[PDB]
Amino acid sequence: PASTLEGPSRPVTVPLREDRGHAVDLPDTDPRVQRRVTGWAPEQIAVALSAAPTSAWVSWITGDFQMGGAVKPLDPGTVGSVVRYGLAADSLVREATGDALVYSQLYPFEGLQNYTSGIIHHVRLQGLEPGTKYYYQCGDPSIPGAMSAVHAFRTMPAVGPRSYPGRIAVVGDLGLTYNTTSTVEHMASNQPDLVLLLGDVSYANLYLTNGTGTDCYSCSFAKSTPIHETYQPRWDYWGRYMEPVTSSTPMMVVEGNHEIEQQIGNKTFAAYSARFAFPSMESESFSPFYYSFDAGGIHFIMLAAYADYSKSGEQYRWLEKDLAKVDRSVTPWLVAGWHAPWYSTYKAHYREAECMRVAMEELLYSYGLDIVFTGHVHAYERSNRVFNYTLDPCGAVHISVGDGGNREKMATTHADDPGRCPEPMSTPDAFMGGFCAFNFTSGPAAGSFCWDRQPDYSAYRESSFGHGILEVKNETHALWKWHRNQDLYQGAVGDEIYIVREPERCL
Ligand SMILES: *[C@@H]1O[C@H](CO)[C@@H](O[C@@H]2O[C@H](CO)[C@@H](O)[C@H](O)[C@H]2NC(C)=O)[C@H](O)[C@H]1NC(C)=O
Ligand SMILES: *[C@@H]1O[C@H](CO)[C@@H](O)[C@H](O)[C@H]1NC(C)=O
Ligand SMILES: *[C@@H]1O[C@H](CO)[C@@H](O)[C@H](O)[C@H]1NC(C)=O
Ligand SMILES: *[C@@H]1O[C@H](CO)[C@@H](O)[C@H](O)[C@H]1NC(C)=O
Ligand SMILES: *[C@@H]1O[C@H](CO)[C@@H](O)[C@H](O)[C@H]1NC(C)=O
Ligand SMILES: *[C@@H]1O[C@H](CO)[C@@H](O)[C@H](O)[C@H]1NC(C)=O
Ligand SMILES: *[C@@H]1O[C@H](CO)[C@@H](O)[C@H](O)[C@H]1NC(C)=O
Ligand SMILES: [Fe+3]
Repeated sequence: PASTLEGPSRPVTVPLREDRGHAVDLPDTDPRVQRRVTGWAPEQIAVALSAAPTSAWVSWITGDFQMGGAVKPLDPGTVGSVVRYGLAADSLVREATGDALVYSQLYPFEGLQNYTSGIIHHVRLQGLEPGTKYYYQCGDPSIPGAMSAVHAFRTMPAVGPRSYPGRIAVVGDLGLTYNTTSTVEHMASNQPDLVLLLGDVSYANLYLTNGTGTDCYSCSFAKSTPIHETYQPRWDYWGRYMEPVTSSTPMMVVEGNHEIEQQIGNKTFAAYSARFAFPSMESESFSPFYYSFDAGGIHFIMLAAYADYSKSGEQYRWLEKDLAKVDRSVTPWLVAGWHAPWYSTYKAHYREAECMRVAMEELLYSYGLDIVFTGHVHAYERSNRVFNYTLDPCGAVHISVGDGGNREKMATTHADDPGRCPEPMSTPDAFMGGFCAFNFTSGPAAGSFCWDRQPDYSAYRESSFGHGILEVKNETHALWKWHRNQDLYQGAVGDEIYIVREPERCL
């Protein structure tokens, strides 16, 4: 395996396999997505980190959702939010209480169906030892049968330059197909201590409110529907399917474009904002869309490609303050995640997030950002160290893992493929607006919008589904491994790199 200490590697493109169709969504008859509890018993149980290893969130839903007809939102105050926890399964002597809420998905158009959720609960457990296994039960102890089985998770290790989570899984754009189950099975077999999910979770917005789905909403329904519809039960199916993972392994989610889910009154992000726990208060972002947290000696920043990222905005000011608080002798690694890649070389979404790069890249570079993880593009790509489109030994490694297995088409065409360079005005993200993607003025592609071969800042690209694992070893070395779904033999690795940071050179 190469090391970033060797400098940039000559670009590699893996030849395409013959297309075998789109991934197939799990049906609503799959036992893993059906309601397996009754009454107010907890379902969709999920653990999330707090800003520091000494606290964590436990979340769950009680009660079935309502889809269609005259939905009647539940009163969240009718079911309590209690977690009992402890260091042994038979001694759950600690107790925490939390908050409950519901959300709805409402469309004021004739023929469209409305949805309202079960009661969602979020409870923060305080006073946890780092690096330690906690057993817990959640629910409402005053309702017979309304407590979960005993589950367990391990807190992140203590913050320090020699203290790291063993394995961090990174995925994006999962959806809920049979290929998603392959990604999640591969990931779970690698026993990660933490899962990062870089947006585009359930793909509920590939469905009409009446349950009909498509591989491409724009292709199918963009002209024949009054709004970009969703089928919200796909979120519940996803949460139920994922429970064996999320109830035992902390999972940190950040939003992608498929979470927009616009509804009545121009309300957006309702499901995303309600369903997951985020360390928004603890990291002082006060937003579900971006936040930070420490996991051992790693300071993680989750940024919002779909909230104002301009230099004059709230997110940028929060980011400046967050970075200024980082002590690189305590957390040597600075790692970021967000939905939209800045250096993807696929035709799909080429240069789409350029305005976010122009806004934020220099700030992150000035603080020595080590690694960036993104999703969005349905393929795998790893960059050489790069800053402002220039190979740079102090630039971040950008890795894109939006290849989680959702039913939309794989990204296969490259912008540098003959005749495939998109027209510049077609590239910017419409939801966020702006145009920042000008033709290059230096380097091999000077005067053009694209290269005519794989750009030298792209180390490796492959159109396969999969997931990655980050193994930070010490304050200067981390091992990254990406695994393709179609390889199932023990120890298979699709791409790997030793990432070596040089603080005396770059900070
Ligand atoms: C930091 O971690 C790296 C990777 O585990 C260590 O590098 C290894 O050190 C051993 C002993 O010298 C070698 O056999 C391996 O070949 C090294 N791997 C690589 C990629 O270089 C490194 O020693 C550690 N640095 C510390 C603990 O200060
Ligand atoms: C769905 O909710 C909206 C907003 O309350 C309402 O206008 C609409 O009539 C509802 N549709 C149905 C079928 O109840
Ligand atoms: C998705 O899963 C199906 C069925 O297991 C498989 O045939 C197909 O090759 C997978 N798609 C990719 C891109 O791996
Ligand atoms: C849902 O509505 C669309 C048209 O809006 C229709 O083509 C589709 O067949 C419907 N699906 C069901 C299950 O009714
Ligand atoms: C509608 O919602 C989105 C997301 O908040 C926002 O960007 C947009 O400006 C809003 N449009 C109007 C007319 O308010
Ligand atoms: C990035 O490169 C362009 C073109 O060379 C330059 O004008 C711009 O100032 C650079 N941005 C930063 C933050 O250096
Ligand atoms: C930018 O490059 C494209 C080809 O990639 C070319 O068609 C276009 O005319 C160029 N625009 C400018 C202002 O140079
Ligand atoms: Fe996306």
